[PDB]
Amino acid sequence: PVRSLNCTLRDSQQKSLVMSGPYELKALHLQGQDMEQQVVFSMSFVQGEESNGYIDTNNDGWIEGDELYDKIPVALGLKEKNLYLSCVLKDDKPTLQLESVDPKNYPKKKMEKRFVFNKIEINNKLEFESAQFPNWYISTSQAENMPVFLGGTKGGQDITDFTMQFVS
Ligand SMILES: [Tb+3]
Repeated sequence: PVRSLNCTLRDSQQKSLVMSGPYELKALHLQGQDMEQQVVFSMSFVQGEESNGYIDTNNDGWIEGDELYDKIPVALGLKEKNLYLSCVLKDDKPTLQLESVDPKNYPKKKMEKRFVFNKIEINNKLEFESAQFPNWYISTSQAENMPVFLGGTKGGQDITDFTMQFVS
């Protein structure tokens, strides 16, 4: 049956993802004490192909282990909340929502596309691209305590890559 793992996520500026009420996630730097606030995700490996390869990011004409990319589809649930991140059109732009779901039926191998993210990993850094809306990515703001959102801009001020910590 469908493979899954539990994990926390931090954006590339070390902001942890936490619940900001039941209806959204927010990102902020957590002092070691409040680290317990981190939302635990349940990442399941859904239907679709895994790709891998190398891109020559340091431009030396060769490949190195830190240039090996992986691309694999996943769904992101919130451990024991029967909620899934999902991408939907709201007021005409791709939007990130937390969607409640029937525990009986989830998770499954064949996720509806709104739930599917292409997890792209290179040198232990992660992007989560929307399968429904390509070129849109799970993103955080530079500022503190702002919502996690779906953003179609890379390299600007918004953060679009993360690291993952595996949880027991
Ligand atoms: Tb190289």
